[PDB]
Amino acid sequence: GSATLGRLVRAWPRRAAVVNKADILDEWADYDTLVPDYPLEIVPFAEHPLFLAAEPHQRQRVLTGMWIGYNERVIATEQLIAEPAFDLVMHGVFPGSDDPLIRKSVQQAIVDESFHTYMHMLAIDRTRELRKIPELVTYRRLRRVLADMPEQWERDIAVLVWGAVAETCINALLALLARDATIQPMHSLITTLHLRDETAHGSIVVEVVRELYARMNEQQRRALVRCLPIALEAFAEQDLSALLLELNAAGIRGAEEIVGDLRLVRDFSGARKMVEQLGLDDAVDFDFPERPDW
Amino acid sequence: GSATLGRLVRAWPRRAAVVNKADILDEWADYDTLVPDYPLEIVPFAEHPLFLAAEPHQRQRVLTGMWIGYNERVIATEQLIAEPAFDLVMHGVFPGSDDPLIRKSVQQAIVDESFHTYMHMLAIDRTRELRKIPELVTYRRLRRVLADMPEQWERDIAVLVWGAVAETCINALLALLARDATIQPMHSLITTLHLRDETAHGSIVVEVVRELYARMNEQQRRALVRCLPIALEAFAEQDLSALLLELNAAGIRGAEEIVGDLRSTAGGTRLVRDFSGARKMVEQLGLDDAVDFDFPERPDWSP
Repeated sequence: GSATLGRLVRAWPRRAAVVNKADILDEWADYDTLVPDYPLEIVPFAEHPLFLAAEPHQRQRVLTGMWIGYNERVIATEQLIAEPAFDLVMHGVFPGSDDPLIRKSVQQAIVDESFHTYMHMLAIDRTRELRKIPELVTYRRLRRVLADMPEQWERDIAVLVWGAVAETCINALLALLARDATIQPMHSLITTLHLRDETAHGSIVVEVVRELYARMNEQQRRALVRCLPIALEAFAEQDLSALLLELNAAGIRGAEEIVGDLRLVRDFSGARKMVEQLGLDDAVDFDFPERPDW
Repeated sequence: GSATLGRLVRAWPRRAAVVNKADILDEWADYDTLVPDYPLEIVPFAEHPLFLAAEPHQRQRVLTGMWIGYNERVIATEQLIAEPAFDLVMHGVFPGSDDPLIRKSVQQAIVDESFHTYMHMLAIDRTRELRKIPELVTYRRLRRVLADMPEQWERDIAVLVWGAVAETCINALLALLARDATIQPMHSLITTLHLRDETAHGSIVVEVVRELYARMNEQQRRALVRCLPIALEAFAEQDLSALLLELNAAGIRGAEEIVGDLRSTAGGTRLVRDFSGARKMVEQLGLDDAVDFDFPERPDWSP
């Protein structure tokens, strides 16, 4: 059995956010309204003259809004992309998925994603309380690939690939929020805890997908190589529709102009590994972006 | 919001099996092969002449297969029935289900179910390795009901009710294996942890279903009322097809004759699910008299 999987399975009790910070709720103890919810320098339009010309409380509303919006996207991703890929691995629908080490490592990740959703949901609800307060462009794609596949087995591949990519391509905001010493300490803790788990999830996915693919027959093998670039591009795309809603919700005049001038890349390093591990360096038409410093 | 739910949600970090025994894998460290996987005391047909006429290793094969089959059904019930009901609540498909407290309680329970599936899966795999080793009837009944409902809103109700019955009506094997000192210590530990979690889940389901039912439109209310007896009877039904297969695997002659009513141990201990919690749920809904179901007597072993 995979020695990486083995190591990650034995290490899970010491590493996992769920085991070690289940009492995340408590972190809103000695609360300070005086710290912002989101870092200014990570906001795409932070420097726009129509933004900077908004009133202090308007800007602060936008930052709060985007902290919230980020948690909503995280939850959507786990529930709609990531978990379902893990679930399919656990339903035993792919050859080679009965292996006990795959079952252990993947089900631990399922526990992790459930707790991630809890952490982020708590963060939304606590923020909305203390601050007195749109479909993902990755899920919409997915729903449209599936709608044109008449056989279950092919939908299985698409779900699997979409989840694998989601789990190996780290959101810049996750790593940026984790290390930010200027925002609410519980915002950077939640994101740090999530990043710690997500690191192991990337290694896990690379192993599992390597094993399933080796054991996929041909309709499943060629299905997968087709799907990957469609999935990777979907996580590469940029829709600023969410930015527009946050701007309008804060009543920022010229919201459309700001977004218009706009017209944070994921760390595709894990998906690159996964491609090399599957031996597909030359077979997938995608231009892997330069690795970030985070 | 509900005081009871407030306290369950604050208790979850102290109480949850996932936080108490994440290192459950390590529990197989000084495994003793001589110690049985399942308690003979608890086997409905333990004293059948044909079960006694078998050889001792054949009876041990049956005991191990019964432990495995138990874990397999737990996993199926969680994956196919309990989680999908919790998942619907978290998707906001019911009026009033966007309550932060409801959301907190149900997402905590979802973390729990995911860990329960982990432990039971671990038990199967470790057992199958160390011993060198069909459709749930309740899910079959569910599928039939759903296949004949035209509208999503009504299938949502049905999924919700079936999930609530599963989570309020404690499996007898869960409670009896939990307290059993004669079997592998990891087996009684896993079921003790799951039992601790499940007791809280029953209380949570009662609060949540009451808050949801209160907010449902009239046809949703009517749908839930129709569904309850269907679910209660599905779960009051034990299937013997699995047992039958174990006996045959062990090579025991006259399997069909051996497996009788599975509703009692030979000593008289009740093996039907503890319907206590679903009775409380029906009361909280004000439905004691609108639901046509004869609840069995509460068993001594009830949580």
